[PDB]
Amino acid sequence: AGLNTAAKAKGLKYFGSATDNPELTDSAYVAQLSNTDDFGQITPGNSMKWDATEPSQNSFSFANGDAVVNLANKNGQLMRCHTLVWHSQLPNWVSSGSWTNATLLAAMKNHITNVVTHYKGKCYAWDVVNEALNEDGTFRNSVFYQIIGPAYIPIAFATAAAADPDVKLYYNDYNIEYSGAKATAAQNIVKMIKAYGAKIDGVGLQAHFIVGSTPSQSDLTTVLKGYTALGVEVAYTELDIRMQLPSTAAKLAQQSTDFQGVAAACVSTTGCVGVTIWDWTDKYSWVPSVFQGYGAPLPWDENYVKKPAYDGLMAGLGA
Ligand SMILES: O[C@@H]1[C@@H](O)[C@H](O[C@@H]2CO[C@H](O)[C@H](O)[C@H]2O)OC[C@H]1O
Ligand SMILES: *[C@@H]1O[C@H](CO)[C@@H](O)[C@H](O)[C@H]1NC(C)=O
Repeated sequence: AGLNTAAKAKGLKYFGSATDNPELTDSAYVAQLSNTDDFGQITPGNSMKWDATEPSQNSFSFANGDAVVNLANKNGQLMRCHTLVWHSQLPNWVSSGSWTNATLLAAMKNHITNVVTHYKGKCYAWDVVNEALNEDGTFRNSVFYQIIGPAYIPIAFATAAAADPDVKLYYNDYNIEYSGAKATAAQNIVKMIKAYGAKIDGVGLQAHFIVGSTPSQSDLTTVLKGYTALGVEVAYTELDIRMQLPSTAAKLAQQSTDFQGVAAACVSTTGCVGVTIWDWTDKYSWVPSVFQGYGAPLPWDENYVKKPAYDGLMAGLGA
């Protein structure tokens, strides 16, 4: 019937989509977001981030996050919860603070505990730490890394696990889907967290790819298996495949094969639990604002009509 029914028939837990609160006023959009043939899972694109949930220290704010949860609940969809510790979309109080390790650690742990406790029982997974790596596999020099050092990562995991022992704890990043230093370093994060004694259940592979420059099915699969070998699950968490504009029939067909290999790589790897696309319609993609000259990244176009990539996904899912 659709992406999610096809995914589930192959043993995935879900096919899903991100969304964001301003889109939830668009009835046509919401109708399709709510189509569980296609979407069995939802991620809030912005409303569970630190700026949204803790705009002033110890002052939490859940209305916007909860509104996305409530829509998933209405539909019977799972949630992925995104994201507890990240260098982007931090409120001023974090980014401007005079911190010691002790004071920043207290603030970070209190952020995690409060946000995870709030959502206890509501999330399939949390992206506990997002984008902790540079491209060469060194640690990104965020405020957390500068002040706390590498331990921030396992401390964040352990804090989330204490607050909600049931939810899957993920490390999420981009450019860790293909073989290279960054993916190796992501494997090393998994190892480090466990060496500390902290819980990590999953690796989240953002999968912000480029039409005609997407990792191959074979390399995607080697990489997924390099994480599942470590005793963790994997998921593609933010899949989109941006094209150099203008859109053409040939680019749309390439985009289809590119999507197809992602879905098929997941199916081929036991322990790949699902795929989430980073929204589902080109209208609402984050891409054009960030990647100048790129766009049209998703399986439906800006008028909510299926593109060839929808069929590529279905083919990769063996439907
Ligand atoms: O802020 C980050 C973006 O920098 C990131 O950008 C990457 C850059 O390397 C790539 O070409 C990858 O395809 C892009 O997504 O994407 C995630 C975002 O949060
Ligand atoms: C911060 O403190 C924790 C002990 O609670 C520790 O694991 C870590 O090394 C410290 N980091 C720095 C840079 O002092």
